[PDB]
Amino acid sequence: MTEYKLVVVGADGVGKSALTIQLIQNHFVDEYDPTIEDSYRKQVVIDGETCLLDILDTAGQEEYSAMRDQYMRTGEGFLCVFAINNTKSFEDIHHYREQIKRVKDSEDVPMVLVGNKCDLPSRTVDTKQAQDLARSYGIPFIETSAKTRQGVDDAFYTLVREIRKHK
Ligand SMILES: Nc1nc2c(ncn2[C@@H]2O[C@H](COP(=O)(O)OP(=O)(O)CP(=O)(O)O)[C@@H](O)[C@H]2O)c(=O)[nH]1
Ligand SMILES: [Mg+2]
Repeated sequence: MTEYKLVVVGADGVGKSALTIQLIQNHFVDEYDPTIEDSYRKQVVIDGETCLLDILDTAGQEEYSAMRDQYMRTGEGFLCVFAINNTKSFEDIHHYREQIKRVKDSEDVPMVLVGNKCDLPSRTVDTKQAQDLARSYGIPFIETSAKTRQGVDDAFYTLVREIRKHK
């Protein structure tokens, strides 16, 4: 059975846990409970292949920033999440990407840029600007909503395809 080690990263509050819980449990968490580190092992069929997804839901709190090298070494693909209503979270993306590239000593690590909270009207990050950043990295970009489930399956399945396409 093919196993994929997915790691969800991004700033504190972007919706990493809500995205993961929506993918796995099909419901939206309204409450904000800061994550330390949670892991899920889930079986899914993607493109006719039975996949075992090992999903690591990480801490966005900068206080847990020394925990990152370990999961960056074991992780095969990274869901780099920002929120479309949080400009700082979009600027933090580059720091996450650089750190991943350094830990794995590679310019070609499977990644997907995710612009979450697309259900909200308070956008501060233009879709075109996010698309241009993803293009500069050579990675896919998808907008998602952990609330409506828009783009959620596509974001995780695209990351699996990036790990598989890189393999
Ligand atoms: N409207 C809307 N709210 C969202 C969405 N995703 C998450 N949220 C909300 O944002 C807040 C933080 O979500 P959460 O999933 O805990 O973010 P996180 O990135 O895991 C926080 P931490 O880094 O500390 O673990 C919660 O109030 C949650 O309901 C979304 O797509 N749309
Ligand atoms: Mg969380």
